Amino acid sequence: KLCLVCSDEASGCHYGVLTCGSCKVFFKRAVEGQHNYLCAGRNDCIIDKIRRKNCPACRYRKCLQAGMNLEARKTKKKIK
Ligand SMILES: [Zn+2]
Ligand SMILES: [Zn+2]
Repeated sequence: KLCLVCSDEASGCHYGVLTCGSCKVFFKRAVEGQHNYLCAGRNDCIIDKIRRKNCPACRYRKCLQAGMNLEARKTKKKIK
């Protein structure tokens, strides 16, 4: 039911894991601009619906932690 990064209701399977549409596009836009996200804190920001925008670094590390990857979407559009 819930996005694995930010805990809002999931929308589907994107880049291998169950996510909302918002984290789908964050991650898409992150790997396309290869952004230098750094965390001003101690890498322990809460990532939830209200706070996810506060620290793209910490939200980025969560997608990785939850196992998103560009490898999944490439292969899934080739299988199709
Ligand atoms: Zn999310
Ligand atoms: Zn942070």
